[PDB]
Amino acid sequence: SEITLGKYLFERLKQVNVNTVFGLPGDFNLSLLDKIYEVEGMRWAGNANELNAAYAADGYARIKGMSCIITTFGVGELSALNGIAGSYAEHVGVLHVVGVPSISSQAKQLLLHHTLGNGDFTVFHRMSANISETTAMITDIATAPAEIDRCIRTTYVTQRPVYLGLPANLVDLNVPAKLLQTPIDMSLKPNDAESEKEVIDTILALVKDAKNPVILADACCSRHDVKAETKKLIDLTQFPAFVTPMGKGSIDEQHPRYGGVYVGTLSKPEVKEAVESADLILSVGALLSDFNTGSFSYSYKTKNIVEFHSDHMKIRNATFPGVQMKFVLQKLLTNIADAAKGYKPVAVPARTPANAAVPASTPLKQEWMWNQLGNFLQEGDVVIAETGTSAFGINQTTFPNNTYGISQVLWGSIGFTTGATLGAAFAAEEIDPKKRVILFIGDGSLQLTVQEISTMIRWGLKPYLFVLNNDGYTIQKLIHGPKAQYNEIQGWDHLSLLPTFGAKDYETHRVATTGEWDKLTQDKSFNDNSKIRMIEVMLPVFDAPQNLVEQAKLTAATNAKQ
Amino acid sequence: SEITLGKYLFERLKQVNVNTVFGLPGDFNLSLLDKIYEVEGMRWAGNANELNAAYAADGYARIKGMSCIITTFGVGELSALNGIAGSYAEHVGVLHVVGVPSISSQAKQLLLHHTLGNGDFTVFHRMSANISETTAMITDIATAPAEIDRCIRTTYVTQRPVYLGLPANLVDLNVPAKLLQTPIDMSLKPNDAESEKEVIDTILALVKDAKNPVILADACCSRHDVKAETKKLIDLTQFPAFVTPMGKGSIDEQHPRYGGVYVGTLSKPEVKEAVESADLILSVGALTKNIVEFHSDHMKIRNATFPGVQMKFVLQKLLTNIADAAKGYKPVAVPARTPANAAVPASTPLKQEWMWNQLGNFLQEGDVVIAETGTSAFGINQTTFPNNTYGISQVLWGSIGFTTGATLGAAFAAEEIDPKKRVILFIGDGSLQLTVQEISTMIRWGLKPYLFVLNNDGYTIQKLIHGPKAQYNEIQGWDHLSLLPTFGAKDYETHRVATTGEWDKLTQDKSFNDNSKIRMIEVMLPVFDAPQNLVEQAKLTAAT
Ligand SMILES: Cc1ncc(C[n+]2csc(CCOP(=O)(O)OP(=O)(O)O)c2C)c(N)n1
Ligand SMILES: Cc1ncc(C[n+]2csc(CCOP(=O)(O)OP(=O)(O)O)c2C)c(N)n1
Ligand SMILES: [Mg+2]
Ligand SMILES: [Mg+2]
Repeated sequence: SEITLGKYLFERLKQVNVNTVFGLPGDFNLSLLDKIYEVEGMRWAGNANELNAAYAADGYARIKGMSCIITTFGVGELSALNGIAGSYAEHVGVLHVVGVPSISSQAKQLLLHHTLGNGDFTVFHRMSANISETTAMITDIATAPAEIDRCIRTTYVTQRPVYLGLPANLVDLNVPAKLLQTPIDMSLKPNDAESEKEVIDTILALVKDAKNPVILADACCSRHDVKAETKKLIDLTQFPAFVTPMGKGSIDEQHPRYGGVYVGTLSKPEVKEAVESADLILSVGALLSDFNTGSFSYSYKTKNIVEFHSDHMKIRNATFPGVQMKFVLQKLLTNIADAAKGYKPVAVPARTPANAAVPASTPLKQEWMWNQLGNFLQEGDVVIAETGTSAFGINQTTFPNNTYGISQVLWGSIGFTTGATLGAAFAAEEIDPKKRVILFIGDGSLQLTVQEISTMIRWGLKPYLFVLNNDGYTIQKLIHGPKAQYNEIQGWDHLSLLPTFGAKDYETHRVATTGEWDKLTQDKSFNDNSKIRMIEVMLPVFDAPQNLVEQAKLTAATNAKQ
Repeated sequence: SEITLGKYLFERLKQVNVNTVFGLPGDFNLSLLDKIYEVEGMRWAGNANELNAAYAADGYARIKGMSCIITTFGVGELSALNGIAGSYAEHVGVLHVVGVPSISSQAKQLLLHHTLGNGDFTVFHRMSANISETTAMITDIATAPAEIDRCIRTTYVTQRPVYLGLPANLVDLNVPAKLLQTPIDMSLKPNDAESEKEVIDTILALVKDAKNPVILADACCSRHDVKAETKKLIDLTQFPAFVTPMGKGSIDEQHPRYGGVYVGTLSKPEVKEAVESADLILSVGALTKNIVEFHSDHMKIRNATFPGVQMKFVLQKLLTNIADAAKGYKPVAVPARTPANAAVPASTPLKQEWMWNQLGNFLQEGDVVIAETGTSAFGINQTTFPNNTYGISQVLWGSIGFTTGATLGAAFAAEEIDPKKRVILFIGDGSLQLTVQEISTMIRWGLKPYLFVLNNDGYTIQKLIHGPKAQYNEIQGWDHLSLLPTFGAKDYETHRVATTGEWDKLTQDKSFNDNSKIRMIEVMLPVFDAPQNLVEQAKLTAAT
């Protein structure tokens, strides 16, 4: 009938489909961590640092729904903040639990370790409040379970980080276990009825009038999961459907009505024209960041833009604050086919043609590779692309249906992906051990977070780690300073990283030509996720996707502008 | 004549003896970084991540006097914060410059990369203000030079981090070059004369009356440049002189009146007794109730505080007179140095107690000795240093992984000061994992530290306290000696030592003692092995 507060936390996490917990142990969280071992089906990742753990919790949340990272007071929590901030910016539900000193220790304002030496125990909490949806610092066992519940609810429903400070003295206190028999209620507060009705009615009327509507899926389509509603929207309507870089994967790219990746002026010409000639745009989850949009270059010819958002709706210039798109989309699906009844299906832009056959010795180039990559991918894959040439190139790759893309286009923290790949791999394993996790990471980016490969090995996770060796920071060389020393890096022996971190079941490969690329990626053995692999991909220093070359110039200009 | 604001920054850093700049590039700081190459004597480290860069800036400042790290808006600065916080906590003067979006980008609230997507360009600055002595976010070219000068002065004189945000557009605007011909004032303002004189008088009188006085040197002894003064204090008075763990290195341990390391109940029995039995204590730079506290920004004598009265100047003037006041003192015996290790067979497996005692044999004057949080930080308290040894042990903040970066920053600083100075790191296997990539940057710059890695298969210091077999205290086992070539080292040595004979043979070797190349030494130790001082506090945490 009773359970410790620490175990209560993990039982609640299990109820919200969290089975792996990220972070590192320290002075104020050890008794809490003990409780993981008491909950069947819960495991502790054992991360190699707190920043990487936060990146990993983000990757896990994207795939599983939410995540939890646990750190220790001061030294642990502050190391995580860049990971937390990226989860805030990108709308990823990560619960950050911090083990803190006992309530009396704080009251005595002792000169404890891991403090600023001034007796202020609130400072780190105050720092994190800036990048959290909400926070809690537990002080009272009587309200503790409700507060844990509140934090978990908020993390899941808002898909933003939440900070939960747990004093070490409270984790071993028993609370009634019966509390766990009432689930945390994840349902959304229903919309204002009148506002929602007006929104739905006017969208149906615009649909009835439109001769060339299009659907554009963006980040919040995925992050505030309306992927199922959006797929139904595409099917019931037959409208051409496009995706943004940040939303890529949110809609199935083998659907007959999929039209390609829209990136404003940086789109493939046919895609730009197909989208911008629309007489109605159904925009699901827009997040109009510089890199997502070719520096704010959208040029819709219609004023008829319907923006669906998690917390509001916009129709043309009219804003409907608080009207949540989930309920709007669900209700629209009931009548939308009828509204679309006039519609004569418009051709979608054709897929990029396959690469022409070339001699096997042809040196690898980016444009060739991103086009060729679609041959290797399979349904169910998680495909992760690091900020750098990889993030820009992957926009050119055609995904199989049911591909989960991760590209951190807004926050853009290089090194994120090594951690995200660990998190995505734990989550993928839990869902279906057949699902592959495929990473494209730059040589520069890998250096910032390389040690998290260690944690992949420790758990026998089997991602494909494609490392793009172009001898330094190519994306930056295109922005400014093509030969500047700050854009160069120490040259690593990438293929020795796995054995250096103690891998015992692995493969390494190197590819530098089109023949080598095709032979490796077509090999049946290589296509089974039987073990962790690293593939070093040798590419020219200044070679980059064409869209990045232009993006770089636009970005340099924006920064130098007086 | 005119110079860019960016080049102005690096000219000033040069003038205040900051010659290596840490951090990583990003679009918002690239134009700034170009300016490094325009200033002879300035270099860019090219760090492998920002947290490590901040750790390195901390090591550099400890040895050189102050440091500078440059990061990019949002993603870079937030990565650095645990480093910055440790520097705030331990009073290390690190200037954190962040390249931020242009003034026009901020005004128009452009939804740019590295923002939270909400148009708020103030948030990261506000976060850093919590762990900074002062901040500046530059908005006006006209007052930008004065603000840079203010930030640099404050970093050095307060020995705390300072945050300077530089919009990308402003770094390329021109300022009057003549400004550089007037130095930044980097000196402490003189003390209030009457207050300072009261303090000096009172101290002498307490000295005269004390039967069992001691000197105790703590963190701010070395950080605020009073090592020289303290040394003279020991000589003139001949009082027993002790250091704290954070102060270790700030008193030369070969002095006849040096009595050891005061670590409370974890001190050598004689040491604990000798300090705790004092009737007067001359406490230098702290970080019976008859205590004189010397601090960088104030003095305290028993219950009386003297705000603003700075120790640097009190100590100088005291020395002019101090000899007379202590002649009634009859030199009491200081605790004896720990006996050398007895001879044992060369095959004797290594244990920490033996190792920290033996380590003194290897160390030489001028060495920088860095010890990581974990068994290493406890063990080094047991090692006797040669004269002129600089210790780094982050006892207050205690962030594992700190030392890999600190070692990089210390090695750059030590190179600039004297190429013959060696940098010696003792880091645990666990801690190395958090910051391992910074070895890459050591190799890039041909730096030659000695990297001793304590392989005891996991987090021993935690295992001793809680969960001796808990999975969270275990780590993935790395091949440590492969790290150097994995990071592209060409000129290096690797060694493994598991016995006393192997330890002696290596560390006594003439070629090994020459800092001619980067070296890694993997030290094989038992899982539950630790120094006696840590075993003791394990029993204190026990006995419940
Ligand atoms: C944490 C962090 N620090 C710095 C940056 C700035 N930055 C953007 S791209 C980049 C280099 C990426 O290099 P690489 O991974 O080699 O990709 P490439 O373009 O060469 O494929 C850097 C340092 C960043 N985005 N995040
Ligand atoms: C950034 C950070 N995370 C976690 C901790 C908690 N912590 C203190 S000691 C320690 C273990 C250190 O292990 P190791 O470096 O192997 O030293 P050993 O005691 O084994 O010699 C940990 C995880 C910390 N102090 N700082
Ligand atoms: Mg690269
Ligand atoms: Mg260890």
